[PDB]
Parts: sequence; C-alpha cells; structure tokens
Amino acid sequence: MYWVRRKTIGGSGLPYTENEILEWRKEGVKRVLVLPEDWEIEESWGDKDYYLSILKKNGLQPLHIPIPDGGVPSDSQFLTIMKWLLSEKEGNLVHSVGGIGRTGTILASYLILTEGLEVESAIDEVRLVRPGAVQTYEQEMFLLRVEGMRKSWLKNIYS
Ligand SMILES: O=[N+]([O-])c1ccc(OP(=O)(O)O)cc1
Repeated sequence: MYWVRRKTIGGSGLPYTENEILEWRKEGVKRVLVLPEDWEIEESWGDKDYYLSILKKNGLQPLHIPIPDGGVPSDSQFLTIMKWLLSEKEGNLVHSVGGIGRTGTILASYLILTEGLEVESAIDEVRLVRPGAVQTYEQEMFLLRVEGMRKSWLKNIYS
C-alpha cells in the first residue's frame, strides 16, 4: 500500500486477505473508496457485499463506486468521489484492483484540484510512490478534462 500525501490520501490494489485490510487500518487508513467492479471484487472474495461488509467491519467507511478496468469515473461519480474525499482529509485510501491505473487516475485528479498541478506533473508525483501510475489514453483524456474545469470542479464541490 502507498501514501501519496502522508495520511491524507493514498492507494493500493485490491487486498486478498483480511490482514491486508488491517494493514491499512494500521498504516492509518480510516475511510475507503472502493473502485473495482462487482465481478472484480467477487472473483477475489466470492462476494462483493461481503467484502464491503468487512470493510465496514474494521470501521472503515466504504464507498463503492464502480469504474471498469482502464476506464474513468463519470462526471457524476467523480463529483460524488470528491464530495467524499474532500470531506474527511485524513485517512483516505483509494483502491481498485491493481492499484495503478484507475487509482492512479483518481489520486492525480485529486492533486490536480487540490494542489492545482498540471497532469504530467500530478502524474509525476503519483508515479513517485506508485510507479507506472495511469495506463490508458482514456484516463489521460479525463485528467485533462478535469484540469480544464478545476474552476467549476471546485465550485461544484464546495457549493
Ligand atoms: O491484474 N489484474 O487483473 C488487474 C490489474 C490492474 C487493474 O487496474 P487498476 O487497479 O486500475 O490498475 C485491473 C486488473
């Protein structure tokens, strides 16, 4: 697991055993934005809702927002993501399956709006702790679309 900003927002792939989830809890995680797709989760645990139940079990408030592999959040989802992340600062963990593409994208989209950084730079930061962060033209297109509305993106959020 990795921290982008120490204890405010970090990420990882999809855990396989409970311990790994207590690894999060121990490294400082408090909340969790689950990014995998239903089937992606269950192929690992056997039951999506069961996984979300243990997430809540260890406290961690789980917000499940599905994002297909190599894809990007939908305008609504994203705003729904920020409202979530930008409303608890401490302990955020964004995870998908590999914790490289979809997670890298979301973290970067966070930095872009929080630290007002351009894409290639936000990416550069995330790849600093998460090597190879962001893997599809789709995601790059998004981040760009984001950076081009860091204005409304925030007005939308902090409304
Ligand atoms: O190995 N995999 O099956 C796999 C690896 C990475 C994936 O996507 P990510 O979590 O956005 O990096 C999705 C699936």
